[PDB]
Amino acid sequence: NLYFQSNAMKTVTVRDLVVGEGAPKIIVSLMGKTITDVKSEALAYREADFDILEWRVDHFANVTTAESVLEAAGAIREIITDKPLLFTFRSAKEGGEQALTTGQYIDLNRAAVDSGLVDMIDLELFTGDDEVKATVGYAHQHNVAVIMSNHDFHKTPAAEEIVQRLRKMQELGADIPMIAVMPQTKADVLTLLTATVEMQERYADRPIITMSMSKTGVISRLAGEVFGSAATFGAVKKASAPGQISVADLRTVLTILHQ
Amino acid sequence: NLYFQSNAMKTVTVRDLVVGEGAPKIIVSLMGKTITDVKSEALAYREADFDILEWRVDHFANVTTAESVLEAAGAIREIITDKPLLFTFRSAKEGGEQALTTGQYIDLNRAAVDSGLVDMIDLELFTGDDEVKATVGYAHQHNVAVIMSNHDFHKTPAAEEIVQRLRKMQELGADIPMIAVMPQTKADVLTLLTATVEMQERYADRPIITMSMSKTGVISRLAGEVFGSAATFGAVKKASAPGQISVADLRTVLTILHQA
Ligand SMILES: O=C(O)[C@]1(O)C[C@@H](O)[C@@H](O)[C@H](O)C1
Ligand SMILES: O=C(O)[C@]1(O)C[C@@H](O)[C@@H](O)[C@H](O)C1
Repeated sequence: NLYFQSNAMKTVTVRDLVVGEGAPKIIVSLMGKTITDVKSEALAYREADFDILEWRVDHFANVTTAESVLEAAGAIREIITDKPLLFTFRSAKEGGEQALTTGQYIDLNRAAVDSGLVDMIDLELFTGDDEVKATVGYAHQHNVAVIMSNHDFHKTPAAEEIVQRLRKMQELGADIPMIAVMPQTKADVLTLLTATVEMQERYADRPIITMSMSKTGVISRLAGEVFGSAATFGAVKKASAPGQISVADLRTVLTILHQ
Repeated sequence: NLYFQSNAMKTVTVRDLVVGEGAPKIIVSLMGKTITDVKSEALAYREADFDILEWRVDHFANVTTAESVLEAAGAIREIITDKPLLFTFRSAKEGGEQALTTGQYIDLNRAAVDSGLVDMIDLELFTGDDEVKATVGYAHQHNVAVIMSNHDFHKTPAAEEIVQRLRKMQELGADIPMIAVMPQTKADVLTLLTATVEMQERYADRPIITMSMSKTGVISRLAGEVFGSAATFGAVKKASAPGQISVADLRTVLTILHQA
């Protein structure tokens, strides 16, 4: 593996895909419980118009069996050969389906990095500063990029707190800081957009991904080009988080806004 | 004429079109210099998918000749018979093509109200409280609804000032307060949306229309359903203000956003 990054241009290039330039990139989540479910999903996804494939490993039943994880990743790579693969174990507390100890989670991500089968890994900021920082370094030594993430499924923190978290992710070495928050009011949606603008304009030297979840926050998933979110999640069959619209509708809006 | 308005439901119903309910309504602007132009545009516009037809009277060369204005309004009504017609003389300082004295402007709108050919008129807030309140009263006596408008083509005032102007329009009797501002930064676009939300949630007992102009503010023309702007302007072939996108693309996005 080998990816490129330009601090000056605020871009990260994985498999020829230039993140942080032009229209926002579409990410879709693959969720399969077993290895054949993963194969079936990968086959169905092959035709969808997305840019990055996220494997939601927390949906995989045999996540604690090293060989099963490798077989699943290999199966995805054999079916989806030309697009960046992002390895994401999303913890239950942050919107996921299972929970691992810190040691298991870190070991899991290290094994994914070692496999050479994934282009990117997701690391949750709140896992711990030292553990996260060591794992970012480890990923980079193997030419694997890192999307560092944080989520709040109940509320939207103040704009300044959102900005400080995104800056913290940069500090720890994240290639692409990412934050997802839940609006309780319309103003909360604007708060997330305000933080996106402030971060991207005054502190960022790389791409960032932000979103206000739920139907109320969907505009944050569409207006990335103007406000500064480099990527956005769409749904193929079903949503991996509240607020995502179909990949087809997402592409339609991104194209209309790019022109 | 006769239009309905429900303060409790925050709607205004003109020609069976319920403004303030469901997806935002699309307004397009007809901009002809002469009768030929006005007629040609009306015929072409008949093919477009829009809800309200705005006649930008400030683009009309014979705007000071009563009979010409009447002939043009009649021509538009003959062609577009199923959509509300909004009569708008936009002054040069607020983005228009001509300028009239206060007297000429008030007389122009009273004559438009008298004609029975237009469903709505646009009245600029900065025309003065006395003249504006009197003219709103006049339109209502004739069953003509009023969109009261304000524009700032150089900057975006603070949200608090934006809200103050929208509340003032409401106080003056405007059926639909409307404001258009120009962003100098990305934050300015969000400031306009902040004001929209605050007005619609805390003070409005009727629909409002808001927009942040330019390509930078285009999101304010698309997300009216979630933030609280009841209508949005699209372009048929030429934009009547910076930031408008094609009517076809506008409807496409509004529909996607309205989807359950
Ligand atoms: O689109 C979102 O809001 C997501 O929550 C973003 C990120 O957390 C992904 O890992 C999820 O699968 C979806
Ligand atoms: O879409 C706009 O920004 C407009 O300026 C809104 C309103 O002022 C109309 O009268 C114009 O024709 C267009």
